[PDB]
Amino acid sequence: VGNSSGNWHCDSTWMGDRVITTSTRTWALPTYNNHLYKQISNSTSGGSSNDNAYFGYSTPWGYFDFNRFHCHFSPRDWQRLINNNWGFRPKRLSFKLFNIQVKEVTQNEGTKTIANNLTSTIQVFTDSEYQLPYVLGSAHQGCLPPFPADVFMIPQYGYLTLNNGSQAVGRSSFYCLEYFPSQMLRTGNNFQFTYTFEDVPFHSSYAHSQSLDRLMNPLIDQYLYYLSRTQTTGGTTNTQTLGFSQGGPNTMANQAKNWLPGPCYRQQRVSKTSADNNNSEYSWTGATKYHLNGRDSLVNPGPAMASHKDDEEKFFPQSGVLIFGKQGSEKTNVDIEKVMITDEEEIRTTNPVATEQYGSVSTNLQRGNRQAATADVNTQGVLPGMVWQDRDVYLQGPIWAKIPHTDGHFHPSPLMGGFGLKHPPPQILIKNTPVPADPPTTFNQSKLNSFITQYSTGQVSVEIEWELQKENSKRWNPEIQYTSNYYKSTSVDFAVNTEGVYSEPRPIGTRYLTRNL
Amino acid sequence: HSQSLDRLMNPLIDQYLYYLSRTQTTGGTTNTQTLGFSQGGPNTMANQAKNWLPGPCYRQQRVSKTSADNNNSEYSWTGATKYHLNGRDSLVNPGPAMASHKDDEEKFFPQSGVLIFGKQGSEKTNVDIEKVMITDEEEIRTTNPVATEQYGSVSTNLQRGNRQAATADVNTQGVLPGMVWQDRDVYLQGPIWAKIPHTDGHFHPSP
Amino acid sequence: VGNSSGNWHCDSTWMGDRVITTSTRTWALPTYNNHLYKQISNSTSGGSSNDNAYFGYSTPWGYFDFNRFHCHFSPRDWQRLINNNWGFRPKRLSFKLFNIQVKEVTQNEGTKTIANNLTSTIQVFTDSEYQLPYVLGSAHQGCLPPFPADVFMIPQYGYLTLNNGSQAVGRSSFYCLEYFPSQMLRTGNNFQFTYTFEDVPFHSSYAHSQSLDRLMNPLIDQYLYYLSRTQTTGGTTNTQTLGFSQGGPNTMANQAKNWLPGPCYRQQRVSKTSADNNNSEYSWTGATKYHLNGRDSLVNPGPAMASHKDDEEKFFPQSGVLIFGKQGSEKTNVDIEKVMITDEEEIRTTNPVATEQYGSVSTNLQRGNRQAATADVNTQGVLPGMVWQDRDVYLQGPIWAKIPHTDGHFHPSPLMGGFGLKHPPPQILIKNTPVPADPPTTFNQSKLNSFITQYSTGQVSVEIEWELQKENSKRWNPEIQYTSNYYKSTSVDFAVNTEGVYSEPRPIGTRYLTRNL
Ligand SMILES: O=S(=O)(O)OC[C@H]1O[C@@](COS(=O)(=O)O)(O[C@H]2O[C@H](COS(=O)(=O)O)[C@@H](OS(=O)(=O)O)[C@H](OS(=O)(=O)O)[C@H]2OS(=O)(=O)O)[C@@H](OS(=O)(=O)O)[C@@H]1OS(=O)(=O)O
Ligand SMILES: O=S(=O)(O)OC[C@H]1O[C@@](COS(=O)(=O)O)(O[C@H]2O[C@H](COS(=O)(=O)O)[C@@H](OS(=O)(=O)O)[C@H](OS(=O)(=O)O)[C@H]2OS(=O)(=O)O)[C@@H](OS(=O)(=O)O)[C@@H]1OS(=O)(=O)O
Ligand SMILES: O=S(=O)(O)OC[C@H]1O[C@@](COS(=O)(=O)O)(O[C@H]2O[C@H](COS(=O)(=O)O)[C@@H](OS(=O)(=O)O)[C@H](OS(=O)(=O)O)[C@H]2OS(=O)(=O)O)[C@@H](OS(=O)(=O)O)[C@@H]1OS(=O)(=O)O
Ligand SMILES: [Mg+2]
Ligand SMILES: [Mg+2]
Ligand SMILES: [Mg+2]
Repeated sequence: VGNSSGNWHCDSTWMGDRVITTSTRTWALPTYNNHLYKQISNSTSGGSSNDNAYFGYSTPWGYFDFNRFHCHFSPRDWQRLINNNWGFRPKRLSFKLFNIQVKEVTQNEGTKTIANNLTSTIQVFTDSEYQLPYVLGSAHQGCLPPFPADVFMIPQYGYLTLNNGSQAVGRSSFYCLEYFPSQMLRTGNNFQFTYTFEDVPFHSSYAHSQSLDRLMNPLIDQYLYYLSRTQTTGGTTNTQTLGFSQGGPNTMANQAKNWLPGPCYRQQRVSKTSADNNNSEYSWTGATKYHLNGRDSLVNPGPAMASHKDDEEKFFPQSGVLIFGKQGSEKTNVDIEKVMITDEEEIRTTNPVATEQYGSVSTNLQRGNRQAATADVNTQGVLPGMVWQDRDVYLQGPIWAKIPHTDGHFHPSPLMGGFGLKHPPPQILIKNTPVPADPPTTFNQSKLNSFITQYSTGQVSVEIEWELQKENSKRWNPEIQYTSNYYKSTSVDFAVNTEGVYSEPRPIGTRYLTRNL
Repeated sequence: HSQSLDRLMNPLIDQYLYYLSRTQTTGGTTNTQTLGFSQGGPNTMANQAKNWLPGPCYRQQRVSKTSADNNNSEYSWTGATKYHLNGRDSLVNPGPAMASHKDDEEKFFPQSGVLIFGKQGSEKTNVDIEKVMITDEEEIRTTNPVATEQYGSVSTNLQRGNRQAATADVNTQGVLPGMVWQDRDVYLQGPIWAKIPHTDGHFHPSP
Repeated sequence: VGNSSGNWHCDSTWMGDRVITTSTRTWALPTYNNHLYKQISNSTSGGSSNDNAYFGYSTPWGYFDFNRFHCHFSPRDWQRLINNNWGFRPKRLSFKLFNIQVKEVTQNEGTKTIANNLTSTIQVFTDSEYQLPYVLGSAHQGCLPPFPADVFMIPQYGYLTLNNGSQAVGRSSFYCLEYFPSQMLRTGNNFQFTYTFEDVPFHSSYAHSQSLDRLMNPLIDQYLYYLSRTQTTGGTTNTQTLGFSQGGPNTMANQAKNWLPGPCYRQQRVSKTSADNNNSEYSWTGATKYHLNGRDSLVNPGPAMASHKDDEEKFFPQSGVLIFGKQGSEKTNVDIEKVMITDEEEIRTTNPVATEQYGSVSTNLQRGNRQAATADVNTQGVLPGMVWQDRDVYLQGPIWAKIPHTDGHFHPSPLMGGFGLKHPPPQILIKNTPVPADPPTTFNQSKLNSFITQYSTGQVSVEIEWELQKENSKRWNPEIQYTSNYYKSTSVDFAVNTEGVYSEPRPIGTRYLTRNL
């Protein structure tokens, strides 16, 4: 009461191989469902079939949504990191929330007054054992303000279990966090905790110099031969002969390679222009999707892929990449004018193009009587001899994810890009102390529903330590860097419009530094 | 498991991420080629964004426990799921890495997908379903798809303003990063452990 | 004020042979009778005769009602305990109440406002010497919320003494707790105390494998004989002969046994269906009851008994077992549709059936001239050679009871099932500090009646340590366990309906593990 909790510590630092940063901001915490649980299943769906089936509840508590970058780093520093280091990973993390302030609110005749009620308190905790359904990683909105000065509110919390559409199987668990320890905290009382990561391969934040098809010297040839002559073009009697050749400095396509492009999944090629697209609603039909327990659904935000080939800016995977609406986007049918679609013209070195075919294989077995068939191959699996690179980062997006604690997993690198962990940073959940309004003078068997509408605020602290690998390359020529366009514009990039409301001009990736393959 | 791949995300919220929910413009009879987009609708959670993916799969032949539900042809060795090796073509089970069936499909089960255990007192051949104890896999319908079921659907070529947008079906599949599953169960009325082939190339040598 | 009192500690743990659990919840404390005592006798009865006579008072104070299980344990854990251990008992207990908040309330023109009055305080204590009428054990309602998230109010307190109906004997004591020490506690000031149990036989939480009648081997016989031939069926002259036999593997009923079924009391057999019951109001008349000082009354919730015999689901003792209305039950005449009657088809091994006769004995003395009489025996007493098992637990019910400090007691095992103690955990009583409203400017001889309507809240902590005995049996076959039905239902069991209000689908017992008799 007569003392503050903690100063405002929010900056960045570059000690070299490490880079510590934190973000101090403020929030607000409103009551929910009037401190009451709920059962939210497809009974509240109103339309969908065994496709959008969901069976869960709504806890009166709330959680934190800071799993992004543009909310942890500033624009410039991001630039700083990107244009300088090849790879990075998170090392340490901390959390502090303090300077809490509870304010009850009376509503006498539409004339409401907001007073302060320090007598109240709050309860919050962390799920270390990961017994609660990990929610983040789903990249729900309502993240920490990608901006510092602006404050926000913490989103309520709700989860889902196994369900048979409008109903649920017995194997549908049920949870209630109020069955856990919670740092009961009153105003004046601060709160902090500590977390640490584990080893994870640094997100390869770099672009390659060569390609799989072109990693071999040109001046030489391959002492190895190949079938370059099925028939004999010795006239009109092109019989069945067997001519062979070697690594032609010109026939480098027919040459010999030792590696192979990563796995793939065929997507539907759409375009940024309108007239280039057919005239049929295939958004949910001609789309690439999978099937699960009848509950058929999309197979993205992604796959492990690259958007398109050279000079195909117009076309992009239908559901292959990410989509980020500029500041001020509604919930539906907004136009391309608002969003910032993610171009993947960067991985066209290792990963194929989803909108594109993948390969072509033998259909049966050619012979002197029956013709030689050549089948096409759009979809594929993985095999030894395949190498690729997962999705990029896009600070205007997720930062890390949650690995499903199961037995069978493979290269658990996220499909929304980022980092995966078998033991990820916990989930932070909070609620306002249930202040029972005026109780009946005489006894009653039932429970209390009456309360006092109240909420609180405070400062969110998060120290994220970081690891990095800087470019040590001898690339003689000036590689490419990322920089705000050096010309004169009306509203500076990442600047605050004359109304304080600022946005991001464009999305940003990492694969910039030309790292030799 | 308590949840599913498709439903591991909160419902109360949405995804600040958008997706292609409007190929054409239902603005009348002139449904041109437009580009409407949406976000993680608490209702459109199917079209929502997910980060993981169902384990690998292999299409099986869906049979049934009842008789009249099965066609009338001997496909036990023909319409069956099998592989090929040095001409020595053979079945591809007792199994694959899979789940038997979807919800309320007790009647149907993979033809050769799961295990079969005859109750005490079973001869060597043609015994009936009355004796054996077929293994129901209505448990992994959370991570692993259904062998008797299709797996996915992918783009066939490349739609365009003149040529229609094709959508090919995908029964068989391979593995990729972003896939997670769970091998077969135990069944104490069955094997306890196995033997890994001492070779060089092996992967998730789970039996 | 500038500090909270104690975190929210409420979970379960299984260290093995012990299991500690606690429940953190919140409550509310309203004033009562305006801080005034009362004399409640059959003067406020309005109807009843020397049958429902009561002479007591109403203290302005309140007490705690947490003597149940479903309010101390969660559903799953209960399952955990039951399906795993044969027997258990309580070992240690603690209590903490804090984060108090007093809120006065003004009422200006129907326009009331609830402010905070930290200046106030509260007074609460514990009765160790057991000088106050033990109230719990009577299983009054208003228990701790069998649920965690929901908060409640503490029930007022009132007791009763010896009375002659509408009046009371001089031997009718009088009590006033305000004549005891009370931890005067102001907000910000926490409160805690400590308690420990004493030795008590673990509630035999198990079902038997055999029966009294069938605990003997079948392959053999008994070298002992018995009277199996009164007359001689040697024709039409069935004289008086004396044939004898031994333990026939078929005549095992006539065989020899060494033990005997526990005591009994005849109940009225009713049924769950309607047409099976006669058409007469015997609810209070044809009922099993006792007599005391003219004050005739029922003889239950129970006796020491088993509900019914095999396949008699329809019939159950009229007043023999317990009754628990599902969530949302009024006070009277509700139907069977709401309650959850307790089936006792479990003790049909040791304890007879109350609705059933008990035995049959000789009436006089048969002889060659006078016929042999055989009287029936419905009611019984106890004798050496009798063994039984008291009532079950039913977590949707009481947890322990209070033994009457007297001289003559026997197998003080509760009739409402549970545990009995000669020195049970104390009773917790609280009240709000009497805040005398505006006193007259000039003097007055009389006392002050004017006050300020106010109340408070806080968190109830209760650490209950537990002892257990796990199944070590070599029962080759899979014994039976308790589990939620593995099918698909609309509303999951013990789940929160889509309105937060959750209930219990069915009652639960312990005698599950097949323990060899
Ligand atoms: O054994 S394989 O089926 O894999 O094929 C190699 C040999 O099979 C043939 C003929 O079959 S045989 O009975 O095994 O000797 O298969 C090819 O032709 C058969 C029928 O043809 S034939 O005219 O009698 O020779 C067709 O089918 S089937 O045998 O699988 O039922 C196949 O063709 S088709 O595309 O359906 O028209 C074809 O085999 S396959 O489908 O490609 O596997 C002979 O094939 S051949 O080389 O094309 O002539 C092979 O034997 S051969 O006599 O040495 O040619
Ligand atoms: O290069 S691709 O084959 O991958 O396709 C894109 C462009 O190829 C076309 C035409 O070919 S071109 O000679 O490369 O310019 O392919 C599409 O049409 C060709 C023949 O068509 S056309 O009427 O002359 O335009 C067909 O085959 S082939 O070129 O592969 O031999 C294909 O269609 S079909 O399904 O067999 O009928 C079709 O290509 S594909 O099979 O889908 O790959 C043009 O295609 S188009 O966009 O559909 O018109 C593309 O060039 S374009 O002139 O810009 O359209
Ligand atoms: O001593 S007992 O009463 O316990 O019984 C055994 C002997 O008593 C009798 C006769 O009584 S005596 O005066 O003690 O000798 O009792 C039985 O008969 C008497 C009267 O009967 S009798 O015809 O004169 O023999 C009845 O009553 S009473 O004596 O108790 O007043 C009893 O019967 S009844 O059910 O009321 O009809 C009956 O005795 S009891 O009630 O069963 O106890 C003789 O009884 S007998 O064996 O049935 O004949 C016994 O003496 S005996 O002469 O050896 O038979
Ligand atoms: Mg063939
Ligand atoms: Mg083609
Ligand atoms: Mg007599």
